[PDB]
Amino acid sequence: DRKAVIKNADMPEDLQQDAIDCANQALEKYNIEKDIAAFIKKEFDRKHNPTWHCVVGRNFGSYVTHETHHFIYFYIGQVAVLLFKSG
Amino acid sequence: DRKAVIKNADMPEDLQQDAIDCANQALEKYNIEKDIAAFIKKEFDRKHNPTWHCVVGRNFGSYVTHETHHFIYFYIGQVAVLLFKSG
Repeated sequence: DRKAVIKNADMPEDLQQDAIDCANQALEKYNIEKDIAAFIKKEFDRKHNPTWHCVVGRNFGSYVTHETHHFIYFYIGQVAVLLFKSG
Repeated sequence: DRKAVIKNADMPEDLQQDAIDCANQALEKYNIEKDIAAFIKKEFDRKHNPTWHCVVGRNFGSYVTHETHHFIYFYIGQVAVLLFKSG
């Protein structure tokens, strides 16, 4: 549905697409940011192997160390989504 | 200086104290959330071994998988700080 604006990324494009689609689903299901983040993290552990970490919000900055090919940071509207596996 | 309100944690108390003191230093040095987060992450890699991840902001939710004894989530004012090593 909604268009994503990608800020930083390092993923195969099919995995990027899955991340954005997953976030859009989460945003439709939930308005509480903790629940949005949890839905996305859980979907990624289940479909794409553990362990992922997810942050969702309208006001945050981050500095994380990510595993190559397993990282995306994008916006849907005023909402930022950070989704990654650790390096 | 400033009092921290701890929301979730799993750290030795000396490491918790270092995390809060580090965040307070960061908040004094920087107003940009990315820079605050980066300062804290870098301090923790340097003093407490890599690799740490840090998120700082006034509006976010998260769901992450943390290594036992290496996790803290606390507030200073309206600012939340998430600092952890991955499980």
